[PDB]
Amino acid sequence: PALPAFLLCSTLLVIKMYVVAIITGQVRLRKKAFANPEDALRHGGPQYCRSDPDVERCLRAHRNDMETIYPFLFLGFVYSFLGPNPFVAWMHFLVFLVGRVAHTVAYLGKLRAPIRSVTYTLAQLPCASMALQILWEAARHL
Amino acid sequence: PALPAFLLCSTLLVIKMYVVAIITGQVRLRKKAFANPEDALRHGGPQYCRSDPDVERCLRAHRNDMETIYPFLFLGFVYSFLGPNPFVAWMHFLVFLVGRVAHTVAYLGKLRAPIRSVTYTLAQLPCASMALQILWEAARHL
Amino acid sequence: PALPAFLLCSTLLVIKMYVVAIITGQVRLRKKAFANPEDALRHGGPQYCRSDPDVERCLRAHRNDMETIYPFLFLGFVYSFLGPNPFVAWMHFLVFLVGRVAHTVAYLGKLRAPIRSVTYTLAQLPCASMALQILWEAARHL
Ligand SMILES: N[C@H](CCC(=O)N[C@@H](CS)C(=O)NCC(=O)O)C(=O)O
Ligand SMILES: N[C@H](CCC(=O)N[C@@H](CS)C(=O)NCC(=O)O)C(=O)O
Ligand SMILES: N[C@H](CCC(=O)N[C@@H](CS)C(=O)NCC(=O)O)C(=O)O
Repeated sequence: PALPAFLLCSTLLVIKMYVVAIITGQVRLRKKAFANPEDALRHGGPQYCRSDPDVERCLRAHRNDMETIYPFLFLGFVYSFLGPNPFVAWMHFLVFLVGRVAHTVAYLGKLRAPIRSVTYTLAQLPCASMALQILWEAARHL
Repeated sequence: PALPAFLLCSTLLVIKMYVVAIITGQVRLRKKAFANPEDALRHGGPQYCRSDPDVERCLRAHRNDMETIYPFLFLGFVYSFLGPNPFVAWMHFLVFLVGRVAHTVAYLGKLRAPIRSVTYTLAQLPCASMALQILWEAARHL
Repeated sequence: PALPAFLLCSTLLVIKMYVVAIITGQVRLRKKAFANPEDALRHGGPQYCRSDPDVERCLRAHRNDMETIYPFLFLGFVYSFLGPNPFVAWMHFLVFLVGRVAHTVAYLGKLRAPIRSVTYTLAQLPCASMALQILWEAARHL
């Protein structure tokens, strides 16, 4: 029940992080409005087009997949090499990946940060679910 | 001895990566100082009442909660499920962290960087202590 | 021979995420021309010798250090305590680093971004072969 609940943590959170890494940036280096009105780069905000929705997206899209990942990686992981439980694990991949993606996607389109409202808490709250499930178990093991 | 040691290392960094983020989320967004001069949402350097502290404050925390984390989790864990030692495990969590938290609320409150200069050194060395205390176990094994 | 592959995983990436995090702060807080023309800080971009390469390089190395870590270690951790193979986990550990070092450094140097387009695919493709090597092997442990 253990090792498998972890398999998909690779597949799914790769997509989540590093395929959203490979899409974003790859889509960016082709669309390059950079070499902007003659520049060395840095400073994001000459035309709206170039950087306005992108500099957020590149940051946000990176932000989202950055923020969730570690809490869902390590908290799980150092609990995961200890003999933990099935169902329990599986629902975190459903609360995290779904908690994040409805978090990530809502915050990319509509520009407004308040939209990051509803899912941002769905990401915060399996960290109340994960962290403790470690604590009582590991303490149970010893 | 091993698994109680890496035990409380989840909880230090659920309060530290994710309690801090949750608050710096929760209080930032309740008094939401956005919907700014009728703006499609980005930016963050007009009103001192709005951003200056917050934009510092919030990215201050994240920037600190991320950086020392990486080489604490990664570095520790390649070396955990391997065969560790106690007073050494148990310093790294307290050395790193109190190497971080008085680095993190320091740079927080008073804006001026000088502040972070000491305690950040008090944390950096731990990545070497871990580095060498990791590598020797890694050398005993071979 | 598992750990054999893994023992310099921990260390070499100290040179990457925290010996680079180190000099870059050690060096910055030191060289620092902060106190910037009368300044309670935040905002790093008046005079070039002070702000432009610094704030960039600081963050140029950083953001690059950040993004190689996760797929590499986290994908490499799950599938690690599991029964892997040296060559394999030697290919993945080597190519990534020598692919990301040319990536980080490139961008780091000539302020421009287009110089990064090259080795980040030579970083992202290991992401793609590591991410499968998890699932495949991780299907053979069940
Ligand atoms: N949205 C892309 C993410 C692609 C990505 O994961 N790139 C990593 C290595 S492949 C990186 O260090 N890129 C930083 C850069 O844009 O130069 C980005 O611009 O960062
Ligand atoms: N204050 C939060 C830090 C806490 C945190 O990790 N929040 C996550 C979990 S919802 C987030 O996706 N924040 C959305 C955002 O600000 O872009 C932040 O600005 O991001
Ligand atoms: N160039 C330095 C790199 C040194 C570093 O890794 N600093 C981290 C870890 S102690 C930090 O907490 N930075 C806060 C700051 O930059 O003031 C930086 O600007 O951060």
